[PDB]
Amino acid sequence: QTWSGPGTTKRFPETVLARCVKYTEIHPEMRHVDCQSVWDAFKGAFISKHPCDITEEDYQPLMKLGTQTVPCNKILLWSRIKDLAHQFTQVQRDMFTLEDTLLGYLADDLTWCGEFDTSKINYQSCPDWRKDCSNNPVSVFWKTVSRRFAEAACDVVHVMLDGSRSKIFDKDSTFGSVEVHNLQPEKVQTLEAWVIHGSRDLCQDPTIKELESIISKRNIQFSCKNIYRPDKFLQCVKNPEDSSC
Ligand SMILES: Nc1nc2c(=O)n3cnc2n1[C@@H]1O[C@H](COP(=O)(O)OP(=O)(O)OC[C@H]2O[C@@H]3[C@H](O)[C@@H]2O)[C@@H](O)[C@H]1O
Repeated sequence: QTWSGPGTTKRFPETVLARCVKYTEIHPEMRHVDCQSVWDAFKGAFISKHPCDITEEDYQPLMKLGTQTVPCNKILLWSRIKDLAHQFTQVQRDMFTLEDTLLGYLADDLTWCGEFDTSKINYQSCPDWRKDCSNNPVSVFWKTVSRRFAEAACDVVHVMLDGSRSKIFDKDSTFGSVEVHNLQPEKVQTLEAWVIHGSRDLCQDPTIKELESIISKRNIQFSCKNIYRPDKFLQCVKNPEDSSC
């Protein structure tokens, strides 16, 4: 193929449009959104543009339309453990991840790119962030929304981390390279990490100490908890202290 990454997801346009409709139906705060407009702004960011030359400015019309307030003190970040984060917030909406927002919901699990000097979508391949370029439509989208999500957070912010990874905290992740550096010291009191086990006290892991030290220097308190049994954890969230939770 031209590029090394997978092509635009089959039915991408129909899918984004349908997700926008469904989202705006469910969430009253976004009932004002015109979904065709959202789609046109989304398209505008990457159609007829070189897919290794995308900027955050390309996504500004979309950011504008998807403008949204979520409770700033109930934010859940995560790294390498998306599924658990999603299952947790779905129980009773204790917290909100980026996918609980319109823009995050539209884009989750999709890939897309265009081509320079033709107005079509590329269903054959899209740039891989490593081999091709990092300035590609998908990578640039997530960097942009994740920066914005972190900037809006306040009070106690939580992050779920995968304890089974080689680096439980990875400075190379979007959490580690973007979100950590965009939490606002004026607003964020504490970052609390939940390290999910797959054992030891993983909160004393070296990369966790690194995370602690980094956020301390931004003037933010750090807290850490082991979640030894994600299965029991979810059961306790669903059945709160009904049992021995
Ligand atoms: N679908 C999706 N939602 C995402 C999200 O909300 N965030 C980042 N990436 C996201 N993705 C895609 O999922 C893959 C894999 O992401 P990883 O497991 O390595 O974790 P990370 O890099 O630390 O990003 C998570 C972090 O940033 C925000 C979010 O708020 C969260 O706090 C990304 O490349 C992206 O294409």
